[PDB]
Amino acid sequence: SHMEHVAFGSEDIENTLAKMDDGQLDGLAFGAIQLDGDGNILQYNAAEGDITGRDPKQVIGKNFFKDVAPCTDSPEFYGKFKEGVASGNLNTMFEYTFDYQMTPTKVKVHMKKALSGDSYWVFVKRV
Ligand SMILES: *C(=O)/C=C/c1ccc(O)c(Br)c1
Repeated sequence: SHMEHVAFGSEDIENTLAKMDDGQLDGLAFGAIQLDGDGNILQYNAAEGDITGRDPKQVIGKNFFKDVAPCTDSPEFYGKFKEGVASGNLNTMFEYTFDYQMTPTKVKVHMKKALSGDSYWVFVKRV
């Protein structure tokens, strides 16, 4: 096996992904980003890089909302993220279109608080 057998949207996804280093995150079928509470990128997997074109190694440390993903700097994406950061229970799923310096690509996004401190998952798959 060369993949992690975890489905997008699984109810306990934050528990299953707590064990995963960067290599294991690259075994997921869906894009996975981990952000801090300000939106800085802590982790970013291969599937996400294939969806978006960004280089998973280069995006670490950039700010998702200010730097790499201005199309998500909106109430419908960033607004939802920061509300869930504030409440401590982020868990929201919605479709969205990624269109900054790329062919517009419609995705399903699932944001969910991670078990580690100051850490929040953004999961992405195509629709
Ligand atoms: C809109 O600006 C979306 C940009 C975007 C979406 C998803 C990822 O992973 C990146 Br780095 C940028």
